[PDB]
Amino acid sequence: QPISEEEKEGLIEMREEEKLARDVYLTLYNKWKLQIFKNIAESEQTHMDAVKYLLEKYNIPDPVKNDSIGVFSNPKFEELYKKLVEKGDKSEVDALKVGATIEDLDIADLEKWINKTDNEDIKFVYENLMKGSRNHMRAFVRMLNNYGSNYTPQYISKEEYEEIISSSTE
Amino acid sequence: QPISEEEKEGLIEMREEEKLARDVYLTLYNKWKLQIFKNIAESEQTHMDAVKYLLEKYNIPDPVKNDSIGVFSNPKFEELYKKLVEKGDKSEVDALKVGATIEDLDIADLEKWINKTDNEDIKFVYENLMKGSRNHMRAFVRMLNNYGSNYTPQYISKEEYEEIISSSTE
Ligand SMILES: [Zn+2]
Ligand SMILES: [Zn+2]
Ligand SMILES: [Zn+2]
Ligand SMILES: [Zn+2]
Repeated sequence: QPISEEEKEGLIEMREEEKLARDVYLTLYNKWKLQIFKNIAESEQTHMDAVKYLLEKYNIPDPVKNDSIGVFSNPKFEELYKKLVEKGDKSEVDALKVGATIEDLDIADLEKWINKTDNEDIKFVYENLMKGSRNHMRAFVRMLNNYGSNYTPQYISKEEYEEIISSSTE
Repeated sequence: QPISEEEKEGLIEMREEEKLARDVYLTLYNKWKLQIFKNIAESEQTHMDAVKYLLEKYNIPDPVKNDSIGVFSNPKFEELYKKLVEKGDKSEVDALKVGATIEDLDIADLEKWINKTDNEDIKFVYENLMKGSRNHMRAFVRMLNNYGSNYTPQYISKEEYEEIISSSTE
């Protein structure tokens, strides 16, 4: 029941991964003004706060030294932020696909970390986060459907992607 | 008294230059929490709005399609935003020097554009903006002085820099 360095590394990654979702969705909201990005950004702020509560619980240094949109300590996220906002700027459909894409990445990463921890505190937050992301994914894809488009998964398997989109809400 | 294409190009540049100041100062405020960046960011929002009123007056397409921090249509500003936030992240003194630096650039550019226009509407906004920037410059440099530092001008001349800092407020 003490936390391991590995479990700390997971929380540090997820704290900024939820920020990546929040910041890309804010940025795309300011561009396209589709309410889904505003709504889900707020949910990502909730998710960020959930990770932060665990960071504080274990007195782990918060990787978010600057809450400004686009700012990250781990450059994998700074890179993804730049990549994804450039793709999302092209059209409403490209922005919705970027939404699905971030949810796809986040679900895959949440599974990765869930599987490395036996910690009831941590597992619980991750499960809740994953339930959230599956709902975000369903929301983005349904919106892509309204535009006569769809989504091809990149990080999660085809099979898990189909199980997410063929079900209702959690 | 009609506006020229050249005068339009000036307003389009300044609209995003004031955004550059605003966004860098927001970003540095979120990092360092020095009240000067919050205070002056608000002034830059006022300046942004002043340019926007002229853009609307002449129905010039606003270059700001996305108000999110860090987002620019003219890449000279996207580049300066990245350069300057990286420099400002290093220390409080480096952030204050970045403040002075943006004010320096903005004053030089405002002089450039002021000198290309006979338009009373435009000249007036630019003069007001310049009075603002000179006040921001004095505020940043005084803060650098509190940290035992100072500022070397990059864009304006030494002589105009000395005339700004040796005077009181406008
Ligand atoms: Zn999330
Ligand atoms: Zn999400
Ligand atoms: Zn200004
Ligand atoms: Zn200024």
